Amino acid sequence: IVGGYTCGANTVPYQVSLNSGYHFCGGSLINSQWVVSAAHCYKSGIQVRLGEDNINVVEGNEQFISASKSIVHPSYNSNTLNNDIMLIKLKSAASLNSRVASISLPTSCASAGTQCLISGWGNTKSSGTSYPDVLKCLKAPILSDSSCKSAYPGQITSNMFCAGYLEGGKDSCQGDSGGPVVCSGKLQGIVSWGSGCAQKNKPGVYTKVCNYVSWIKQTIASN
Ligand SMILES: [Ca+2]
Repeated sequence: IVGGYTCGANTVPYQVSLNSGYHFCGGSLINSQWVVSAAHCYKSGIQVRLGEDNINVVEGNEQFISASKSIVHPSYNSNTLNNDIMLIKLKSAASLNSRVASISLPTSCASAGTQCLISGWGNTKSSGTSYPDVLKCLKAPILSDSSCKSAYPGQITSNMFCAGYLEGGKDSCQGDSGGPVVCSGKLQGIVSWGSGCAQKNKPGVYTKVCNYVSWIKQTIASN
């Protein structure tokens, strides 16, 4: 997260870190057995780490659970990044408490202008690399579809939205992918792609989760 602030220990209790020997992508806990992340975060050998704040220090509230099944969206296109979403089933149910909680899926999509919270352990610099060990948060609005499309002409589908600041300075970045975008208590986006991080007129592009809720509900009930 570039230009964000330290969230504070377990203030984003639905945030998960996907780990394969090291943090590589975020994800969101949607109920005690299921996590959703970005499809481009797919790997076999994923351990889901819940209750994390410093990902390098065992602070006591963590739960580390292996994934037993990953399901990438049936229409994910790695060339366009259209339908960049996947579901991960945990080997055993997470214990839900104050530090570890699920986020609700949306009943409706959000509109341009809605303020959202984006969080992750990704790169904190627009030029250079500095990885934080504690969770960073960013408050950012959903931008209009024409702002989005003008920044990335011919690259935005109806399953994407932009959020951020066209002036730059504040954005998600590498290491944040698959992480949550929550607006009014609902999971509305998944950190997916962008051009560089926090550059002027290059806002972050997010998977629009409200288009996938019946696929999510149906898939988890049958797996
Ligand atoms: Ca930790």
